Amino acid sequence: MVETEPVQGCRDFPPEAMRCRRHLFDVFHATAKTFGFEEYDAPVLESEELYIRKAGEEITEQMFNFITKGGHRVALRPEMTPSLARLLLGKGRSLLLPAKWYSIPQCWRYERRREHYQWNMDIVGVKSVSAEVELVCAACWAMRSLGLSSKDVGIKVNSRKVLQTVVEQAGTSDKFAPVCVIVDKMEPREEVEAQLAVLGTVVDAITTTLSLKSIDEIAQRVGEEHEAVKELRQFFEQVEAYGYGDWVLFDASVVRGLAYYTGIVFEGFDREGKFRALCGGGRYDNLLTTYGSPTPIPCAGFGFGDCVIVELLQEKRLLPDIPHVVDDVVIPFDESMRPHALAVLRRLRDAGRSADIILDKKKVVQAFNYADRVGAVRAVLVAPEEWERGEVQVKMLRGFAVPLDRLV
Amino acid sequence: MVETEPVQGCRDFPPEAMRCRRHLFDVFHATAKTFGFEEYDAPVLESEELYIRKAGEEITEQMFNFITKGGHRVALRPEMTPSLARLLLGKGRSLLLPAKWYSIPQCWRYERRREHYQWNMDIVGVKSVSAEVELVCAACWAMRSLGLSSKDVGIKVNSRKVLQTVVEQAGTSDKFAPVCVIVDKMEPREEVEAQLAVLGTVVDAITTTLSLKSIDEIAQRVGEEHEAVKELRQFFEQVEAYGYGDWVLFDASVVRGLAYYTGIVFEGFDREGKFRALCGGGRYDNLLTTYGSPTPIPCAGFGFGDCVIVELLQEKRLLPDIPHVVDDVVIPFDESMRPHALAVLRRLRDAGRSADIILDKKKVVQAFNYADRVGAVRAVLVAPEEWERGEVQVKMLRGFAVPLDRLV
Ligand SMILES: N[C@@H](Cc1c[nH]c[nH+]1)C(=O)O
Ligand SMILES: N[C@@H](Cc1c[nH]c[nH+]1)C(=O)O
Ligand SMILES: NCc1cccc(Br)c1
Ligand SMILES: NCc1cccc(Br)c1
Repeated sequence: MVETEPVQGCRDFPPEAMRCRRHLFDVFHATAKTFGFEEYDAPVLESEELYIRKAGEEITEQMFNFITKGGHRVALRPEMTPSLARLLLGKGRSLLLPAKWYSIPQCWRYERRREHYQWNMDIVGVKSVSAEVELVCAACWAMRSLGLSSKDVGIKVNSRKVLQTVVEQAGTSDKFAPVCVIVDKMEPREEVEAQLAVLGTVVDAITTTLSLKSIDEIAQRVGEEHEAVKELRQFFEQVEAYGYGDWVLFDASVVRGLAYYTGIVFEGFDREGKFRALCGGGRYDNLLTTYGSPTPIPCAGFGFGDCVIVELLQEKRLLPDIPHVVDDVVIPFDESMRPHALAVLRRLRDAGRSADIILDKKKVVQAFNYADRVGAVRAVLVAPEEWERGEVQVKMLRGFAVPLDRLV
Repeated sequence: MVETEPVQGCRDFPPEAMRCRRHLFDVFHATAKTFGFEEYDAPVLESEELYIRKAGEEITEQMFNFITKGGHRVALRPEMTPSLARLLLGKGRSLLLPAKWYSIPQCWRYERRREHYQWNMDIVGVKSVSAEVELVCAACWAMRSLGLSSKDVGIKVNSRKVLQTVVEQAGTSDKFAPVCVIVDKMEPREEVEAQLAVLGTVVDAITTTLSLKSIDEIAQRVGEEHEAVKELRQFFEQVEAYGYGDWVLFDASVVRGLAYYTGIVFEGFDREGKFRALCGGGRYDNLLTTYGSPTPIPCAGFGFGDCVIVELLQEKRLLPDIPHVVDDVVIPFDESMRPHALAVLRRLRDAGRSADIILDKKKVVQAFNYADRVGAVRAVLVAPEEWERGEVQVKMLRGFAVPLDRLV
């Protein structure tokens, strides 16, 4: 007998589980459309070269890679952002900016779960913090659409520019990304301190700034007109004006684990402190330059996974099982009525209704039970006596003779 | 500079191409919902064991497989049906039958294109040809929804039971699947004859039956009540009653390339003879038994690829480029108006409209051009003078002061 379990670390989505996923994805798509983003996609299989960043990232450490028979280094994508950039770089001057692009790719890792889906939202060609404002509002909107409130979740926001200063002022920029990657692990002090020491006083200044509790305190240490300060202030003013001020807050400890973030960074969290980050992202104004773009392309975006949000929605009782539904179930009284019932099935579907016909041979009561089990709104019985009168029998599930034309 | 081209044999879907794909997929989903099918999914990565069928199929010959670091034999799925069966077998007695399940998986091959998406539709637990009738009507419905008519396309239908008789009557059933696989290649007689000879008179009887031009001729060679004859007659009567008689026809040469088909088989084709099969499928009543099910589970279904249909739709001029659209573009008169414009953006989106706000700093005329480029129905200018009167300026793209409450 074949193994019924899926491959290690991978999920099956039979109809029940698929409905839950579709509930979530419908929100990702609806939110993207509400915010004017355009859908895109790219292959799950990409060249391994795309992810060679040399900053010790967890994402590139845990890569699901292999070699083709042709001897090429490939990987199932651990994230989408490099694929986006490849696509953007491929378009070059032909791409109208600004561009707002989204996708919901399955991404992969190897080490526990080995795959997840991850809603991606990115804004390309916008220098100002309005990009990050929109991105954060979009994540909040998705969560609000799922039934969560600002009492359940928030988005913590910071800028890597603050720390950038401090790293630079201690005397080599090529260690900044590695530094962010390390400092990302902060929530074991002994471990993180030691990691920085391996990378080559400045550790104390890093730790201090991370623990600064407000923007005013940041301004005291970098002036009220440091790059980060004006941008964060503008960011918060704009989110407030959009009406999502209760969802967002400053946290100097947020850097994210990815090498390529240059500016504002953010992550979503549950206000009970029970789950990992709901989503995360930021600005990455240099990535396209590192890929070989002749002109710097400003970019910002986030990823929003399909696992943590579901855990949280389950905890909050916001994922009721919503059963399957169909508008009509057409029941032939017996097999002699099947051709007639097919003609009725056609009419109903032509009118835009979802409809089944009883496919096997079964008695009316068992047909009706079937209708109830599949969540039919209406059972339509096609019987000899009614048919002669140009009618069927209709019965609402959530009896009466009805003429054919009046069914729709 | 990074390679901008996707990995060999794989497609990128920037927004333009993604719109075309979504046009198609929307039809696959809409048709599935109209026909009462339930969505499911499973991992693209499956155990290689799932596809070890030993019948010389092209599908298993051209498999995109590899070995994990853990030393397990895995593959990116070449088709979905084995994954379905694994899922069905895993559920066992807990699954309500009949079940109608669909998916739109990306499937893979290695040899030219290496991936495609393939709409899958399967009906489980229905012994009678009503299953095949519904499946074929669903494929026709999808094609009609895409703008094609019965003058553009048809579905050729046959039963492997006819040939089964002839193979059996020549004296070993374990060669039947291999025989179908070979005979599938018929449209080079020298090649096909020779292939059968390698497998071990009976070749002449096989070729003759394949060339029988009608069901009446089949009935002459197997009697008017052979299994296949009554089932094909019933099949055609039912499709006729549903109103799709002009879409379907008998063709004794259709066997399909897959080992597991036992009964009716079918494939879609363009009536100009320009393209490969649009779709294909049939009944496979024994697959679940070969996987170890203690009770035989009747099954039928088809796959419908995303490549040939697009070629045909392009030929027929049925794939116009449909540009991006958004309902509103909100334009701050200048940066002082950005907070106010964000409040307006919120209102519009709250009402279910799709809306952008100009994110960068730009003059009104360039903002308006942007609005036109992204396919805005309406431009909403948020200016100082109007705002004081509790209004914005609205202008339809496909000017006037409008009070805030009246925008939605
Ligand atoms: N790729 C990032 C999220 C992101 C998308 N765009 C920008 N950032 C991640 O996986 O966490
Ligand atoms: N798996 C078959 C189609 C199919 C789905 N269900 C039954 N048949 C193919 O790839 O051609
Ligand atoms: N934490 C990032 C990640 C990346 C790919 C797959 C999974 Br599951 C998780
Ligand atoms: N012809 C079957 C097939 C299977 C997987 C991928 C492609 Br492209 C084609």
